[PDB]
Amino acid sequence: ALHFLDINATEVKKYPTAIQDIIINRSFDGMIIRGVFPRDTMEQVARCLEEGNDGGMKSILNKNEEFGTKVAQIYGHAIVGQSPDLKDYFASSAIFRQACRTMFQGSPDFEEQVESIFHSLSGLPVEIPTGPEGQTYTPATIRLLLEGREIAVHVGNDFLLMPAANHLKTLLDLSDQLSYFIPLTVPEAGGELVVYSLEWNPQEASKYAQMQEYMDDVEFKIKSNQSQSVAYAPGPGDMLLFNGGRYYHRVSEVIGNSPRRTIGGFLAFSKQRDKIYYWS
Ligand SMILES: [C-]#[N+][C@@H]1[C@@H]2c3c([nH]c4ccccc34)C(C)(C)[C@H]2CC[C@@]1(C)CC
Ligand SMILES: O=C(O)CCC(=O)C(=O)O
Ligand SMILES: [Cl-]
Ligand SMILES: [Fe+2]
Repeated sequence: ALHFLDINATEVKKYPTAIQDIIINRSFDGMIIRGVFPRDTMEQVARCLEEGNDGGMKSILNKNEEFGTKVAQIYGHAIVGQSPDLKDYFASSAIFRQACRTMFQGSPDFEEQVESIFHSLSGLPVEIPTGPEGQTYTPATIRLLLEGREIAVHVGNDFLLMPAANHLKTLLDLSDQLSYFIPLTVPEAGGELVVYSLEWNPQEASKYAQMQEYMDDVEFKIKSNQSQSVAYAPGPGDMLLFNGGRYYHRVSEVIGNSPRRTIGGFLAFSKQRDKIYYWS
């Protein structure tokens, strides 16, 4: 039901309004972009993490043990669930950027390459957002899914309703936010991005007595009947760029000894629509 383009990284400049067309015009819902990073680069970065020679990335690993099976471990603080002051977020974000820059060894640089893609798909300048007093946001977090683990169903636009987003809302236009991620390592089986046709609907959610009741309905609505879905398994160095702000989605259980490792985040238009911000 959902329409995705499947293109190679070298063809991106032939789609100079792809981000506009996904968010504003809504003519299609996502993109696989093949070979944004070389496989050598992906394996180099995977080894750094595995070895511990990771530019200090393991010093900002959040295991999320208090939460259950339905959640990845995350290198760097994800903005989702943070307090609106973002002090811990800004500290870990500064560490992430430096550590990630070192691991990629400018071959190519993660930030430069990801920004190159987003520029090519929009014709606009691209920036990592900056805090109230100049503090850097993080462009991405690295998500680690071990065997048996998954990422529970969720929708991206709920972020706008969180305290964490109070600063970003001053900078962002309130159109849909996209999700992006590149696998560093893929598992033997499972760990697929499942995108459903069930859409974000805060109007419906407020009619319930609380969000607890609304997500319980959404969960039973999605498993498994009244919603079409599509699954994706990008390879190492492929970007999956899609409207996760609008569409409910999840990552299926990882099967096998090899963990799923992705580097990713989100993007959206600036208030003025003359710029793209990306972050995690
Ligand atoms: C995993 N993960 C992220 C989100 C996340 C969730 N629950 C968490 C609990 C504690 C820390 C993070 C999360 C949900 C299921 C909303 C996850 C959505 C996607 C993330 C990888 C990043 C925003
Ligand atoms: O696999 C990942 O890194 C995140 C998947 C996801 O929920 C998203 O891209 O929004
Ligand atoms: Cl999302
Ligand atoms: Fe998501």
